[PDB]
Amino acid sequence: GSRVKALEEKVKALEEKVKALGGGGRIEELKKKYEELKKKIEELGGGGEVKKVEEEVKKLEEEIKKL
Repeated sequence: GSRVKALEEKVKALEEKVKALGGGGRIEELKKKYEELKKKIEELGGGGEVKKVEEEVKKLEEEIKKL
């Protein structure tokens, strides 16, 4: 998993930015969704699904901008 594992590394790095953006009912809920993201990459065995994971996380940060 030289490509899948790396994917997991980028997702967590973003996680730190979420907790640093604020701290409340909106901020706390946003990060919870992020946890789900980490679990999926772990399940990723090897294929063209890694691309789908990168797109989903992109949405999470987008919400951060709205707030």
